[PDB]
Amino acid sequence: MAFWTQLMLLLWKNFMYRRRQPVQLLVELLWPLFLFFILVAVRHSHPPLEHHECHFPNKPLPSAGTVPWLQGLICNVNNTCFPQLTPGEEPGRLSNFNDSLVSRLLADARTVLGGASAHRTLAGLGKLIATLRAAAQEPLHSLLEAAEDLAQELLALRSLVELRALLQRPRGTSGPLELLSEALCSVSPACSELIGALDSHPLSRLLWRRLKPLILGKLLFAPDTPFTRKLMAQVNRTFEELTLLRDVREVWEMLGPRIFTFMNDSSNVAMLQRLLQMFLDPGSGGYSWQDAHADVGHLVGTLGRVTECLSLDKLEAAPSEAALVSRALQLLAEHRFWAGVVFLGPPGHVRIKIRMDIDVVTRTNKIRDRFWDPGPAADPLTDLRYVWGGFVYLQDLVERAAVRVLSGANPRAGLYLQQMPYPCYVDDVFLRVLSRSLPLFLTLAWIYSVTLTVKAVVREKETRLRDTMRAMGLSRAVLWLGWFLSCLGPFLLSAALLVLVLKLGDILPYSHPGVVFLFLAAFAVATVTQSFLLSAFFSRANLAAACGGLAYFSLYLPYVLCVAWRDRLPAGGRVAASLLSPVAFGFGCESLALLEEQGEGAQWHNVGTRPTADVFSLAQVSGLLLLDAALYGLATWYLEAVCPGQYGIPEPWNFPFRLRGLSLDFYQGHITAFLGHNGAGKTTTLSILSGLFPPSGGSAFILGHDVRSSMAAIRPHLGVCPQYNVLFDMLTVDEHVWFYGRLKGLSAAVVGPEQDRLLQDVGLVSKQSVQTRHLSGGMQRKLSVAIAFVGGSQVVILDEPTAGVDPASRRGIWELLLKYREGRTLILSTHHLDEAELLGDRVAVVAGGRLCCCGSPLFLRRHLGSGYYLTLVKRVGTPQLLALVQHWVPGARLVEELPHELVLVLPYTGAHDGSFATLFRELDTRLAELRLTGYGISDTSLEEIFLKVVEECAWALTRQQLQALLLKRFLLARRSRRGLFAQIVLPALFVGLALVFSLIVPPFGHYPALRLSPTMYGAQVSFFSEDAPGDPGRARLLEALLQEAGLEEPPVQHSSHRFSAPEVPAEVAKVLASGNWTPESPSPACQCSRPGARRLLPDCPAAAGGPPPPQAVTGSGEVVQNLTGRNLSDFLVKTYPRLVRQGLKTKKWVNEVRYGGFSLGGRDPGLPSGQELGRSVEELWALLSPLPGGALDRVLKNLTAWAHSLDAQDSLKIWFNNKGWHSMVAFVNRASNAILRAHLPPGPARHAHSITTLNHPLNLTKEQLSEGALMASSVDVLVSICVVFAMSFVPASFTLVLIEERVTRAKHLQLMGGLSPTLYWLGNFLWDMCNYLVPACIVVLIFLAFQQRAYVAPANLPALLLLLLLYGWSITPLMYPASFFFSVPSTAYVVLTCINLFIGINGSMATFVLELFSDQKLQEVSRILKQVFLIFPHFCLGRGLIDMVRNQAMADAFERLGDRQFQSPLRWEVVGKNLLAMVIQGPLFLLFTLLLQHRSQLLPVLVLRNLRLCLGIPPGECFGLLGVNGAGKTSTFRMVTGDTLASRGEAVLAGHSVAREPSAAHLSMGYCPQSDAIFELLTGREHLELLARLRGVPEAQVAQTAGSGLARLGLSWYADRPAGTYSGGNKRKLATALALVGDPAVVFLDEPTTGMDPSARRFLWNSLLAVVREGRSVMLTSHSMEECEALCSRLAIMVNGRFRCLGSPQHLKGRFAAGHTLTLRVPAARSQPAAAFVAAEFPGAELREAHGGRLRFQLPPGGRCALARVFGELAVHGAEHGVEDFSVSQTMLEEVFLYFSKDQ
Ligand SMILES: CCCCCCCC/C=C\CCCCCCCC(=O)OC[C@H](COP(=O)(O)OC[C@H](N)C(=O)O)OC(=O)CCCCCCC/C=C\CCCCCCCC
Ligand SMILES: CCCCCCCC/C=C\CCCCCCCC(=O)OC[C@H](COP(=O)(O)OC[C@H](N)C(=O)O)OC(=O)CCCCCCC/C=C\CCCCCCCC
Repeated sequence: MAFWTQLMLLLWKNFMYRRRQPVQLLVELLWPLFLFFILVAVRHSHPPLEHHECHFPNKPLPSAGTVPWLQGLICNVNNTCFPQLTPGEEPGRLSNFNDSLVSRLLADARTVLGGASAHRTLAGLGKLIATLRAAAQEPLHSLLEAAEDLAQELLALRSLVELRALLQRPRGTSGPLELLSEALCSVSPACSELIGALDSHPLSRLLWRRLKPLILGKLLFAPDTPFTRKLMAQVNRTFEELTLLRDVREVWEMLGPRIFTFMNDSSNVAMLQRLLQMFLDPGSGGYSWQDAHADVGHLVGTLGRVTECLSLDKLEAAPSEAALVSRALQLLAEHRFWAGVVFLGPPGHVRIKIRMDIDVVTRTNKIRDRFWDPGPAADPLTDLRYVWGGFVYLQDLVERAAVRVLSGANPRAGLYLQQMPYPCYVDDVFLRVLSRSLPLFLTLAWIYSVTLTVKAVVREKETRLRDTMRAMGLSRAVLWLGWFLSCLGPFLLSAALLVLVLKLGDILPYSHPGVVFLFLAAFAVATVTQSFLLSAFFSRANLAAACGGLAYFSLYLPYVLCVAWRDRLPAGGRVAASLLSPVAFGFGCESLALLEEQGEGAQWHNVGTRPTADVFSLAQVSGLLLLDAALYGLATWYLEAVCPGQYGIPEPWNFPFRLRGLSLDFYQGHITAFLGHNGAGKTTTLSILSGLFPPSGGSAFILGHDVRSSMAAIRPHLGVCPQYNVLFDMLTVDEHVWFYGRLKGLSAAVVGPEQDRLLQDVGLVSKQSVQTRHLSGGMQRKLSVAIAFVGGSQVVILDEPTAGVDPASRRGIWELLLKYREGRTLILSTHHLDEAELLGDRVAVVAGGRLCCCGSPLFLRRHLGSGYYLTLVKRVGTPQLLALVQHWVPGARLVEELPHELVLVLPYTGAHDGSFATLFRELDTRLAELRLTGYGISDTSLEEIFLKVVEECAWALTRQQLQALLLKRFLLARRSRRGLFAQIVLPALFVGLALVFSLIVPPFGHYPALRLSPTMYGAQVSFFSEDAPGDPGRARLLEALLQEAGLEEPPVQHSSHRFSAPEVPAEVAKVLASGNWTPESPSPACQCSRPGARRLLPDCPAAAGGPPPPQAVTGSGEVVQNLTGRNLSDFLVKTYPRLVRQGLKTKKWVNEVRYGGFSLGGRDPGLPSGQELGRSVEELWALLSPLPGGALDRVLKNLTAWAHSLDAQDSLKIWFNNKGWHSMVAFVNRASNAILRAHLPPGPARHAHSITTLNHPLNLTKEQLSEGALMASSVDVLVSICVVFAMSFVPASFTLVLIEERVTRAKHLQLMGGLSPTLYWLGNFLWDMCNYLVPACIVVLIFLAFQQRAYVAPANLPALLLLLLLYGWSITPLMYPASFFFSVPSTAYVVLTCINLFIGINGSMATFVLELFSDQKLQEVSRILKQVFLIFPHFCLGRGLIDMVRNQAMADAFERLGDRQFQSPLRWEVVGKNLLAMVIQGPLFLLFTLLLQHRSQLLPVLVLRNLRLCLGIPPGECFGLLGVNGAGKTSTFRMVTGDTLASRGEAVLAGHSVAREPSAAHLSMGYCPQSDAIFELLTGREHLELLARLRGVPEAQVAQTAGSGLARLGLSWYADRPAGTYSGGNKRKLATALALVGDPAVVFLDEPTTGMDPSARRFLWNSLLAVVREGRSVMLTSHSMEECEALCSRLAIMVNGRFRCLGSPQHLKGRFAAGHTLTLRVPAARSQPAAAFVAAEFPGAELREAHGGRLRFQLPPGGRCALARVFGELAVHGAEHGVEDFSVSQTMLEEVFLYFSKDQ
């Protein structure tokens, strides 16, 4: 098994990283349970409320009468909404009050006092024409008969008992308004008395509270012409007839004493002998006197003082409308205003306009509501404002008067309003918005797992360790499938444990959790392969965490701005904005929440069917999410093939079409080195041999071991060791050998002893359970070279296997390699030549892309070496030494004449003659008198051969230095067109977007708009239903109503044909005509909300309400349905939820289709005889007419009028729909206009004249403008927050330049080597304001670019310009110290943006101290007075309130000057501008704090004495340093040199103390760090020149010294900006050498020693001696061997702070050494007898190396084991013992240094 064990290993790895971090795993599983245990608690504190079916009673308008109007004003003040239909919704019946006391009184009075007994009463009274008396047996007889017959008829015994009972009561707590409210309807000195009386009952004051404007307030009418007075006399005729209740008290008081004075004299004389002569009724006549006049006077004593509280006058003229507004606002604060009629226009058209208050008329900027509420919108206070405010009670007083004036012919048709019935429903505000708050709460709940998958995928690539698996045989199918199946772990487990929360905490009940899980487990396979695609762009694992969450939440906001404008969203633009995955979950979630409002959720059998018409099902959403996963991790398997990163080869425009060599021969037993050049030759050959790309780039084409193109054969034979430590962090040491063992062939049982063998051979068997985070940095590299040898490899390619390693571990690595070579082949390729000399074999070098030479280093020394050299160890005279050297062989030379030593150049042919022992036996006899203590031998070093064979194939002088900083910062600005100008464009873009976003919201206070009342809703349905057609008059009004609706006049063709039913469906017919119904019968029922099946509106079958009624269509688009003789409160209930169904998709601006309609019909069917009472009063008008109209006969006129005008009244119910806000008055207006064009004589279609009304509320006041304005003044707060955020943004781009430039070169070379901090640390500020000034102005002009804030004038922006100029002068010092305190590289950018956002949100909540409430003791004023002073220490926030208050003052002055008189502008005044200038004009103090950080240098010659280090280092002499570091060695030199602090003891810093003498401490010490001291982005020598010319130049030494640095550095021939590997530390050290032209001081420096090729290091280690040769100090740090051999002296090594050694390297090689090295080449069939010969001549001479004929021998000094004999006998006796060619040297002191490595 190959794939299915690579997958098990690659999936066990991800499980082991996911197990060792159990706060990653626990937090990412309890975080989506702190987001969905908030929704469970917001659900259980807003439960659904379910309401029954409301049927409402009717509200008659004053056209109906004055007793029905007052009954429907006082009684049904509440809109009770009965569940059974009221008696005023059924056809014919009109008034639902025929059991109250008033209506029974009028009924009995009309049926008795107009009855048939009054007929014979008037017949008896007609006999009195005789001359008897002017006020006889037979007229007395007839009158007695008739009156006695009528006596029992007035014993009506059913209402008058109740009236006498109600009037004669004790007082009680019955208020003077609650007294009438038992009689009307059953289930100002005179006003102020009852006003005090009414307070005892809250219902009484709640009825008076809005009855008060109608009976106190006044009414005003504007243009005051003859026409207007002629009209408003008719409106005053309504309040005139209410003062006929009062003059009957006048008639009663002039009649009452006349009756009462007929007592005790007339009762005996004047009536007793006239009445009592003749049973029951003569006994009733005398039993009547006591309670007759007293009770009717007690009745009229109350009735008549109600007229005394009504004003006599309510009308009052005006000159014009502009005086009406002023007089109105005068009267309104007097508490006496009803309304103001304003007539209008310049013929017959009338243009009435009612201007009311604004707490009293409904507001007029909308015709509907934004968010559909499923109520009936019938609440008596908050949305019937036309009814209790009194708009519609005044409308059809005025309309009826205009109808009566424009036409003549007093119409009579009373109007009754009637709201429509409404079905059973539920109100559930949580689930109406769940399509908007479920996507948000799961985009945030899975944003922590998306950042963990992007972090893991990118760190498997940043650490160069996806490369070391794909170069180990692994696929790219496997690597990506192991990330898919393992990042779908927690995603698919936290989407199976929040389905329980949804179904079980009732967020989505009635659903079935299978269908919800399988829709949340296709969103989770489309967000895994999105966090892969987001990680195909990045290469850093810490930027990726902070951009994965941001680009996962930035893909959701296209759903937020797509649910808002959902109405105008075409369905193609919704199946193509579902190609972002957090949006296709939006449109599936809005369709899973439309199936909850229909009772049954997402079950298995509706998961293919769309709920409403233009929505998705759930199967189309899951299909879109899988398509949207497929083509979305299909980009990754393309995008990483054409942009792999920056290590790796691209492969553009894919289709799926699909040891040896020419040059070398590596052998089967050697340890071949490969040291050529890090150029075009070396890294390509190991790449081709390691097979990562096919070969075409020059070098060679012979396939190496088996076959280059059959790589899977030799992939289990060779192992590579890369540069990087191939090592997983959180896997322990044993599991690495296990993992790379099982991945590379070997079965699961043969891998067993392999762990034992490796962990024994590397030296790690104790710590075989430590994670490899917890390993020292040279123990990892010695493990990571041991897992190249696993599985028995043979052709092991190593690749620099010692870089950056502590030298003890570097010898451990060499021991490991030297034992692992006997049966293998090693091709290690290093730079440092000590390895290739020491552990070398046949050494091959390449140069220029081709092979240069190869062979053993002895062979290369034979045919390329110069020859032997002799050095002398100890001015006597040079030519005597020349003669002594040229005594034997005259071809020699003495190359360097030094006073300390000499070095010769001898020919190696000179020793080939056997002339060695002659030389040194004479020198053994001559060194006694040459004044020299000894000699030593040397060969040509291997680096000489290497370089030589490479040669074949290859007061004003301080202010001109601002410019030195300025051009480096200027070129930083100029060259960074790829990572910058996000510091300029971003704030202008954000301030433009913020000002554009301040356009959607209209301002407040602009209620009063003209609003033509007629029907304005557009296309609509509106019915009608004629009740009784018997009379010709109301057959005209019907036609006029239709011609109002838009119906044409009926032509002579199809004359009885305008209406026609649609097609009834047949199933409807066979379900209707089988339950035996007629249009007055109930229809089939509809199903309400069962216990456990709640739903908004009921589920109605198709035959609910009946067949469709005979409709017709107009031309304006108004369906008009004939609905005559059907049950009209059964049709309107059962067809409501199917008219409004397209508005149940979005629930915003819902066009309900049917808004109202009419219902005609004559008077109430019931009690007859409207003309009998008039006949009775007309007959009883005889004999009683004293005053013809003198306040007595007017009673008789109005009583005859009240009788005669009773039977001929029409009706109109007006059904309205209150969710349209203006339907009440639209249809009252159409009714009045249609009554007008019916009494026109020529034809009802009269096109001359027409009533219109408007609705224009009255001018607002100061607390009415300002309160609504400050409530609306919140989008400008968002504008201000965006302004302060975007303008605080770009200094966080400024400080990035200082983040990686803290201390690294400028602070510790440019400011310390010559001590100039004074310019630099304020010149950063100067350059920041210099390059802030233009991104200030370029943000200033975005105000002007969009006409949304700027508005050109001196009053706005004379100082906001200066405000936006001083922001960056202020903000610059207070946010530098993220750089030079708590150094973090490019990671606290999130922190800096967050803290500026925290400043902005403190400024945001600063001014919002008030929302609705306030307290008593000036606490808000004290809090805003404290925030006035709170701007003192916070320069980022004080402005953030001044911009707010300045915008408010701007708009305040604009309003108060464009509405009222002229006030002073305050553009510069103290409360906004001068105090802010005084606050902000001190950032130099913060600049001094920032520079005082540098004056403390931080956030707030060598004598060592037991710090047993007995070290004396004198200045002026070079000193060496080797050994180990990191144990307290470099730190010890740091606390010597001042980087670190020591706690106890004493410290010497050049004889100067720190806290005692600051001047001597600053001036006398300069110490370069070891932290790769460079600013990486430069352009080369010219930075170095200009930092040199920061000191002492008359603008002319720049050229001289730049020419010197160009001439003396030959490494400047390359590009004007070099690459970075070519430049760097070598030019930096040459720059320091150039900087010491003015430095005669100690230059003890860390010398970082960047590991470059030795070609430039020849010039470096020559010129560092050649420049500093004056006798001053030279300091360098050695870590490899050749730089120790280049320039060293007496060297110090710390061994736990103890010295066990001391000496210069000549002293070290004299005392501590081990003699000489014999290098020898013999054939292997002769080598061990040659070793026997060596042991014969040298019994006991030590041998170190013996392999392949390569023999090395260690020769101790003393006797024959020393020099002077050995090469002589090897020339004599060793010549015939198989030796062909060999050389000797003194011991190269790596192995002498092995004792120094064994010291520790
Ligand atoms: C950086 C950009 C960020 C992008 C984010 C913006 C997009 C989405 C953000 C938030 C989601 C919601 C968006 C903000 C509000 C959404 C709309 C809103 O809620 O307005 C006020 C609502 C009134 O609306 P309705 O629900 O009555 O709607 C009428 C009708 N059904 C319809 O379909 O329209 O009254 C109420 O809130 C009910 C109060 C009493 C019961 C409350 C109970 C229910 C209320 C809330 C439920 C939990 C939501 C909590 C939200 C807090 C986080 C903001
Ligand atoms: C109002 C509600 C706001 C909700 C915001 C949710 C954010 C996280 C919520 C709670 C965190 C819980 C508190 C933190 C827990 C403390 C522990 C902690 O710091 O974790 C850091 C983790 C560590 O994982 P690693 O990356 O090191 O490796 C994990 C790897 N995959 C593996 O398992 O092998 O990496 C990270 O996540 C670093 C990023 C930090 C996470 C935030 C990353 C978010 C970054 C940017 C997006 C923020 C919000 C989006 C911007 C506007 C939204 C308003």
